[PDB]
Amino acid sequence: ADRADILYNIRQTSRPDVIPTDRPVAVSVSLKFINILEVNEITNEVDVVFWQRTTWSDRTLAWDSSHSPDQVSVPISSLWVPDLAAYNAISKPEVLTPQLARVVSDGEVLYVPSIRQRFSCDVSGVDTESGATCRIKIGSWTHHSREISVDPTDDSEYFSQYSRFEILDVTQKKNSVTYSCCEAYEDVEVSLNFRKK
Amino acid sequence: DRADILYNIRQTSRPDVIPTQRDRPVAVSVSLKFINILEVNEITNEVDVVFWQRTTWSDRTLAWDSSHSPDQVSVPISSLWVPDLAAYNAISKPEVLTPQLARVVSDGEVLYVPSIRQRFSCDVSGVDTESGATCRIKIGSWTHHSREISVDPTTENSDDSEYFSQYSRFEILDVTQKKNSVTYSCCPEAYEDVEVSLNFRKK
Amino acid sequence: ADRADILYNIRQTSRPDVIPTQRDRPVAVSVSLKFINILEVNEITNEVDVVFWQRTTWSDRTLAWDSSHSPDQVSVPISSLWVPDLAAYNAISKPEVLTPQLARVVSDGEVLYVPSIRQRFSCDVSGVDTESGATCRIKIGSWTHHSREISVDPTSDDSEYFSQYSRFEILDVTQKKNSVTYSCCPEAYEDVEVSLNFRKK
Amino acid sequence: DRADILYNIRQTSRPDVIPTQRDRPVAVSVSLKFINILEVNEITNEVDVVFWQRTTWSDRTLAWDSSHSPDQVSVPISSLWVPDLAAYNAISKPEVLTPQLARVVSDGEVLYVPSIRQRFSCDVSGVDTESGATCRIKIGSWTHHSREISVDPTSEYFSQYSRFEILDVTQKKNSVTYSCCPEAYEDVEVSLNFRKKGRS
Amino acid sequence: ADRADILYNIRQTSRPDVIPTQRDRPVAVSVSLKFINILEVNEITNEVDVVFWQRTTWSDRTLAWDSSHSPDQVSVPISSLWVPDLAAYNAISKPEVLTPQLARVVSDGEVLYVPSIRQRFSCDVSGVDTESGATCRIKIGSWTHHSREISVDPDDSEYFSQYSRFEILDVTQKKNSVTYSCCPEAYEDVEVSLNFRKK
Ligand SMILES: C[C@@H](c1ccc(C(F)(F)F)nc1)[S@@](C)(=O)=NC#N
Ligand SMILES: C[C@@H](c1ccc(C(F)(F)F)nc1)[S@@](C)(=O)=NC#N
Ligand SMILES: C[C@@H](c1ccc(C(F)(F)F)nc1)[S@@](C)(=O)=NC#N
Ligand SMILES: C[C@H](c1ccc(C(F)(F)F)nc1)[S@](C)(=O)=NC#N
Ligand SMILES: C[C@H](c1ccc(C(F)(F)F)nc1)[S@](C)(=O)=NC#N
Repeated sequence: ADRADILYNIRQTSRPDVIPTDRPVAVSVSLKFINILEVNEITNEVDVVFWQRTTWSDRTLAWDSSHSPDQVSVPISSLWVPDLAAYNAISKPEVLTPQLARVVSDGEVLYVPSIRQRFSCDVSGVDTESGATCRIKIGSWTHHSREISVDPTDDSEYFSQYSRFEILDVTQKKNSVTYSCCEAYEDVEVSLNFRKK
Repeated sequence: DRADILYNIRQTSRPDVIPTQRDRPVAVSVSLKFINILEVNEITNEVDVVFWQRTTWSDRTLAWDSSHSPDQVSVPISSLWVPDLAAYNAISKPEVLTPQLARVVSDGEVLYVPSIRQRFSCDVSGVDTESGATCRIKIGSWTHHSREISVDPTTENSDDSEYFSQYSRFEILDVTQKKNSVTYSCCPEAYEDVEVSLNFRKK
Repeated sequence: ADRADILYNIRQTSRPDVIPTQRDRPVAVSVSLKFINILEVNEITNEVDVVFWQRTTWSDRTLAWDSSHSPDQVSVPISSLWVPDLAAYNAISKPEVLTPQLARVVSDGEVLYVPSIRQRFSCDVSGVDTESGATCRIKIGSWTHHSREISVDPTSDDSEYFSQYSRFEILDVTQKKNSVTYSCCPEAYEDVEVSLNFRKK
Repeated sequence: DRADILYNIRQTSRPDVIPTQRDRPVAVSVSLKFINILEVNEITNEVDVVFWQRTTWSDRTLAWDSSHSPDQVSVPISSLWVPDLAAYNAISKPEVLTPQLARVVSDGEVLYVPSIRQRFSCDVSGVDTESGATCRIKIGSWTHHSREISVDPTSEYFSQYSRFEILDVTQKKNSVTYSCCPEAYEDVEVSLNFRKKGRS
Repeated sequence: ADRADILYNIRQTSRPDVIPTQRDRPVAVSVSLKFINILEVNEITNEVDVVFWQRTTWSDRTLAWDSSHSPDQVSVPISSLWVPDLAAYNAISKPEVLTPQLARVVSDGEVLYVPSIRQRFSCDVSGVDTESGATCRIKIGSWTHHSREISVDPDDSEYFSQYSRFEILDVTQKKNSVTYSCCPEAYEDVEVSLNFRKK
């Protein structure tokens, strides 16, 4: 089996519109901040660029790689992808990078889109020594905690040295929203502690 | 399993056909949850808002026996009929910020809650006073009259503190959602709408 | 026949890319702009940004069905229909369609399409801040069908439709037919000239 | 009838294949009619213009016997091969303002006239003087060299409401070898001589 | 065989979503930027808007055809071909492709793709109004193919607009190979250093 056969077999068994679950699909999400482009302390809005490292398992994709490549890049339109959204986004995610994921032969998927997006978050203290804490909430838009679970995994490693801002700290913790409109939806709450240089 | 449910939904779903049951109007429920007010122009009477547009209706063609299978799935809206709702006083296209998936329940109930950013022409006078501005947003079927689609509010009366970001430079005083009817001189029939009154002011 | 059968039959006989001429008469298209809002006016650059309902009607007899025991009207996505290739000659932006792209088809073949459009125009903005106002002329016609294939006809002060929250008020809208020969082509192209007389409140 | 002509065009039309006949280049004619000059920045040397790009070529794969049938139809350009023309000094994507339909004549001649709004990098110096600015716009095939596509050139529709007036438009042909490739690429250079109507 | 037959056969054998590696060798992708314009420079935000032709070449032997009796090159829409998933790591906008998305395929399988791209970057704009100028570094490589699947290898002002407010002093292109914390394998990039200043 070569890469074409692996992609062909992924298309036979992949159901892009069907969650590949008695138990939730465990989605891992971790943000690497690349840039903070604009901050508005009057409107409490920030424009950021981040790599959204997203992993999950889909065992329907698995193949025997004893005599064949054990990983391929696949367009995400061929795969089920978690319907993750930033709950406090005030613009559409601008995906800056090719929309390809890596599929490993055991069914593990890795997707790392570079996203530019505007958020509503607390920008107070951005001009002080201890900085602002901007919380970004990412979770399934339409799958509750029994269908999708979300778990978090240096902070400045890929952060642009040319930003007007610097990162003091990033903490990623698991949370839960119930709204009366819609059971409980799990999210990762990413606390970006940043200040002006 | 979920694949069978999605497959069967695609066999019977007709995305371009209103799913009327015995020639009754399709009863669409619409309720806006304001999340943010981004820009307000008192000179041009224009507001830019983000809201969750909670939308429900029934399509019994979708129904399935869930006695031994999941009773709900997430389905891309391109696989479903969706009501052709428009904001009659919008001055921009609805920007949908979220994945375009609806929940289908096994009895045929559909729930769709897109997060939308949209600009409106509405009354911004009083925004910098204690009693605030009242911006009315009119949402209804663009092309289905009252005998094909009926539109009802969920919650009539609310202050939306459940949903509205306290990081906005605006605060919400009151949201009232009431049913209305427009007849235009284009057409003899009436189009039903929900009129959402957003009472808000600058902090 | 139910609504699904009507849509199915419309897709069998509808030819979206073929002008539905009957016995090589032109397709009679009716066009009427109902101004909803005037959003930006620049007296220096002579540019206006407006929102209008472009009320468009025509007949396509290929669509007709027997409605004696069935609904006599349906909403159809415009991608399933032939639609006239109308363009605003003096537009300086693409038409931004704000509304769902569905038309109503009546069982005799009459089609009604009313998109809400936001669009920028190059037109005469002089006098906008005076009592008699500006007169901004918008020219709409078929882009590629001459007068033997498409005829365009108008169907007012527009107080029914125009937002009282605009900074502008409408004094008058007049819609008049024209027929122009262009240097590319020997045939005449029909247009409606819409004269929007408006001023600052 | 028109439906049969469109049906036959869809049988033989290859939108992704240049319709060269034997070894011969497809002869593309391009001529710009300027409609508006909207924004001019003399500091950045950038202009925003609206023009009707009159484009003609032959595709004999489309040709049909019109002795008993209409000799012309409007066809969506997605059903046709269209030359891959690009403005080399454009700094924005062409905004096509008009329905994307071409006229096909029964002998295979195609006429396509999109109304385009586009921003260019060009010489705006002199715009506020009597002699005006000369903005050169360079258009040619992006991926077909001179043996596959040849390009030849050929105020009437200019808006009276522009802040600018047109003094002169000249179109000349050029043929350039670029360091990517051993073959020559043809372009038309359109020289728009224009000036501000006001004082400064 | 005519051009229609060549396109038809390319569609039979082309797998647009499958990297055309031969026997576990990386696909050798060649990338070289020709700068056309520097449009907007913000010295406060360290952001620049540039236009460049991204000259991109690789081999895909699945596309090869016998050209003894037929043209040996055609223009093909890139949606019919595998194209390397190149990304500019320090871009802060999507690439705006200004040109028709057609590549040239030679009968031996060589592909040439030269999109004209307008894109905004986060890079060092300090010194732009001085004699030695700013150095804006643009980092391009495969987003999802590591060094064993894709390798990337590299006259500056030749196509640069004389009407820009900026002039180019120097362009250097160097190869790099980076391991990122997601993944055990190395990703290749070209780092393009654009040294420019205000006229
Ligand atoms: C090199 C980048 C990357 C690697 C792998 C993938 C994939 F597996 F998801 F396809 N996407 C992007 S990077 C720099 O964004 N890795 C990190 N962190
Ligand atoms: C009337 C316009 C027109 C005519 C013909 C065509 C076509 F043949 F390309 F379809 N398009 C536009 S106009 C005025 O733009 N033609 C000229 N000049
Ligand atoms: C002439 C241009 C060109 C040539 C060839 C190709 C192709 F083969 F990739 F399709 N694209 C564009 S140019 C001027 O942009 N090449 C260079 N430099
Ligand atoms: C409000 C959001 C949501 C939940 C459920 C649905 C459903 F209709 F698809 F079921 N759509 C949207 S959510 C996940 O609670 N967001 C937040 N914050
Ligand atoms: C004008 C609006 C409407 C009515 C009918 C049609 C159709 F026939 F083309 F389908 N489209 C739009 S409406 C609903 O009256 N506007 C509001 N306000």
